[PDB]
Amino acid sequence: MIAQGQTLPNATLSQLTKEGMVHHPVLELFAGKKVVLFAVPGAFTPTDSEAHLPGYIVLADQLKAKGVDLIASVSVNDAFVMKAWGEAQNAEEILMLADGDASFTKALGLEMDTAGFGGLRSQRYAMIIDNGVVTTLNVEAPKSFEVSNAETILAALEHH
Amino acid sequence: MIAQGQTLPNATLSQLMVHHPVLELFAGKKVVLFAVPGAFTPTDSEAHLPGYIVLADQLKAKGVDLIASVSVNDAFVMKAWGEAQNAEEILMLADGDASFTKALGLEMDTAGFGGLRSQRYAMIIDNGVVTTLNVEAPKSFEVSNAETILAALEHHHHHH
Repeated sequence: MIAQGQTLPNATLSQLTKEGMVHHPVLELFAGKKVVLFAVPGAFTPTDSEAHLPGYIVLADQLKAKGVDLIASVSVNDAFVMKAWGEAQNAEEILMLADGDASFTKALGLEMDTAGFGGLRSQRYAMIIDNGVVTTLNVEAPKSFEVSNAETILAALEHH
Repeated sequence: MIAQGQTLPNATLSQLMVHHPVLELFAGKKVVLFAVPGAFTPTDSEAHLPGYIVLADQLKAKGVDLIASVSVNDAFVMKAWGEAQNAEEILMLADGDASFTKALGLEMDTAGFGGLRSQRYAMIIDNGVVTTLNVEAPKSFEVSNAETILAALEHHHHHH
């Protein structure tokens, strides 16, 4: 499992935009920025759609007011599902990133097996990333949602 | 791999949360089952699935009792996709870990898009017996569409 102080693996995350499908090198996309990245087990699922992602939508402005250049959600879903999920959630201020084959998630050691529900998915977590180095890392406990929410990240940014 | 004339494997498909066993779901019925590589993808959302929604009543008129769609997605995405598509007449089935698809030998590796997804195909299943199996060639869409399946049922209405 990745830990605070490590650089992100040289992995790719996909996004569907106007020019079309783009494969972002993570170490390029997050270079030189303060990034809040949070992961959900799957788009259109209850906790992610009713609590986790909405929490970051409502606090997006206050997060960026404390120096956050980029807020991004990642899930083990394809980019077409991620785009439709963000439009249904009005997540225009959140960068919706797809880890279709769970390769980025596997490289972080943060995968989990949902068996017949959805195969391999991401654990629920949230990170603060400064120029590619993981500065803070909040990984949820199984079946728990208390440390990866936007309010907890908001308090972490206030610290120093 | 499944072949024309065999029964289906004793697998389950999920719907929103019941785990339909396919040997019991399709028993005593003439079933049209078609598979897509993924919910919310362009071909599946703009051509394949809408083709069966439109021709649904015509298919039922030609003797099919049940029209089902299956994809390697979880049931929450499949339900959200069916509602966005207005597919109340279609039974949207989820094979979230590709177990049903791999049992048929019809899985394909989409790599980073991605993960294991289903090949595009269409089946006519008459009391558990796959009597027509139209598996597309790579990147092809000309044997699994609703019109082809409707055509394969016409000879049942001419008693030679």
